Amino acid sequence: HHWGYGKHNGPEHWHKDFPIAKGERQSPVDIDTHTAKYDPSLKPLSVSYDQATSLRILNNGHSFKVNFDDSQDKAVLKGGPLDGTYRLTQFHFHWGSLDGQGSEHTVDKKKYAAELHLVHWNTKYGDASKASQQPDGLAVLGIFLKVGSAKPGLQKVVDVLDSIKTKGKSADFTNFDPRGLLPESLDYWTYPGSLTTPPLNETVTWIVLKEPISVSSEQVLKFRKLNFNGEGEPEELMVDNWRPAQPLKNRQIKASFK
Ligand SMILES: N=C(N)NC(=N)NCc1ccc(S(N)(=O)=O)cc1
Ligand SMILES: [Zn+2]
Repeated sequence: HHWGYGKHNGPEHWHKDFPIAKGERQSPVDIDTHTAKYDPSLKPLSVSYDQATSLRILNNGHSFKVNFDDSQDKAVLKGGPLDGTYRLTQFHFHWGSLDGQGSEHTVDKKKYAAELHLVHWNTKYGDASKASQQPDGLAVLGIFLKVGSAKPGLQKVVDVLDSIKTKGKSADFTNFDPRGLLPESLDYWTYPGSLTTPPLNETVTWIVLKEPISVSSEQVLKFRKLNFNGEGEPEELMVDNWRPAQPLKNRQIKASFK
């Protein structure tokens, strides 16, 4: 009875096996744009992805994920609210059954069709496992997806999805450039939070970009053809793999922009 997104194993059940689900620093959250405070002390974010080395793409039964070579400082996130250097290790997405839902974060209660998470770890802790347990160990760059014009830099991803339809399947996925997934503006909101799946560790500095990327209907429809189930199990489409907004509690969301 492993965690998932169904009626019997979804977000409202997670606290039983991961009690921090009811913690003080859980993610995602609703971003109230009129309560978020502009912080003139914040730096421009530095997203340095030119030397990224993608390795493989996997369906893990909860999303699909592209792993990167993080054995040296190839693709890093710096600046903004961060102190030190954060190495890109993986990206994945959350998405909906319909275009009107799918994001984890919301903006003035608005849901987007999907949300991209670029996951980074603080190099001062040496490896991602150790970093994941530290209060300033991880930084997730979150990017909203809306449906409209196609995103050309996403097409290589959606064309490989037919090869990883079911849980446990992986494929080679070298030479993918994550710069092709970024919007024009790096304006962002930031707040201290958590992983949005089990184990829900409260170890993430969230950086959520204000500007969504557009993807086509055809692109997001291909996400929805993935399966939660393994090969030779009854088919259950991988859709609505998002955690709802959690209580903000004693946190302030800061804006990088006026
Ligand atoms: N359940 C796991 N395999 N997850 C794990 N340890 N990966 C850690 C992990 C990384 C990022 C995110 S997210 N959605 O906040 O960006 C969730 C979980
Ligand atoms: Zn995520």
